[PDB]
Amino acid sequence: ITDILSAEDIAAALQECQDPDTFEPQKFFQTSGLSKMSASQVKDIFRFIDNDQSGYLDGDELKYFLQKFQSDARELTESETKSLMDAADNDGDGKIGADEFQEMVHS
Ligand SMILES: [Ca+2]
Ligand SMILES: [Ca+2]
Ligand SMILES: [Ca+2]
Repeated sequence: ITDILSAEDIAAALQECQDPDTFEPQKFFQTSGLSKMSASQVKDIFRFIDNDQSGYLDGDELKYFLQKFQSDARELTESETKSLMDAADNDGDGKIGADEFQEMVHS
């Protein structure tokens, strides 16, 4: 992830949602620089988060979202993982597909 995002933008993004329930998908994506990157770049990042390679984000992949940016970051709270899911899901399957992630990140 550090090959596409600046280390320092990532540190700032984590610093901003350091307390529980301060995580806000749009804020994170702006601070970190994600929302400014190309589809293909956003896709690479997706591939890094999708730990089991199912092609979708769901379950524990959401609880460990930040841990993909920095391995010692905190765990998202249940409310925060719910928020991510609400933010992204567009087809009622309770998981985040590559398409859904692209749209989310880009707004
Ligand atoms: Ca997965
Ligand atoms: Ca650290
Ligand atoms: Ca979905």
